[PDB]
Amino acid sequence: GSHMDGLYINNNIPKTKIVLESKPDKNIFYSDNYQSISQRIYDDNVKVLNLKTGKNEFPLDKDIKDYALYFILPENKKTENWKYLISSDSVNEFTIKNDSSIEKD
Amino acid sequence: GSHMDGLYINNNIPKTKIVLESKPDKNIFYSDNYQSISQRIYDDNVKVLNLKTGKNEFPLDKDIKDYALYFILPENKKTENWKYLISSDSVNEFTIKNDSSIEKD
Ligand SMILES: [Br-]
Ligand SMILES: [Br-]
Ligand SMILES: [Br-]
Ligand SMILES: [Br-]
Ligand SMILES: [Br-]
Ligand SMILES: [Br-]
Ligand SMILES: [Br-]
Ligand SMILES: [Br-]
Ligand SMILES: [Br-]
Ligand SMILES: [Br-]
Repeated sequence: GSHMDGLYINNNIPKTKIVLESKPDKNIFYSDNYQSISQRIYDDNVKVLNLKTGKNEFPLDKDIKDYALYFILPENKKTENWKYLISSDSVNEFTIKNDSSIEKD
Repeated sequence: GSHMDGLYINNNIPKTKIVLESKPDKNIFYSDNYQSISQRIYDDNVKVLNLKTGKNEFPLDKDIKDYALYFILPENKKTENWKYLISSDSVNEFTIKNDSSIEKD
């Protein structure tokens, strides 16, 4: 693809959300679950975003190198590969398939 | 003012957020606190939004009559008049003053 640095997500599953956290603490990231993240939602470096089905793009800040991206599938359901550390200096492309599995491309 | 139906918020306090919930249960609204709301953030009818300082507008859905609007001041601080039931069929105008008090106009 010809996308430039950024966050791009193709989504098949209605009602999915993402949580995006700038400057994550990596130790918290590795332990995090849906509940622990929810307790940070008021923090200035955290956003909760709806995904549309289809194509989505979300803005990253080039002055922030590192982000944590958490995929929140609906109905409190889990998939294996649901959390990622990503860079504003890379092209980050994801797909959520019909079976709720998540691929980073 | 000449605004049309909608949600309009003037904000003096950096890092304030709002939670907007379509079709609220009014009994939950009256008991809610910052923590109880955080536990609903993945629900399809809930959004957490950053406020900028200055003027803000957020979209309501005319097909949804009722919303709950919660103001989340930073540093886990409380102000008295922080939660509102609002209609998509009204002009809803709010100001967050420098002293963190909130006025509906
Ligand atoms: Br959203
Ligand atoms: Br769509
Ligand atoms: Br798609
Ligand atoms: Br799993
Ligand atoms: Br997966
Ligand atoms: Br936001
Ligand atoms: Br501003
Ligand atoms: Br203002
Ligand atoms: Br109070
Ligand atoms: Br107040």
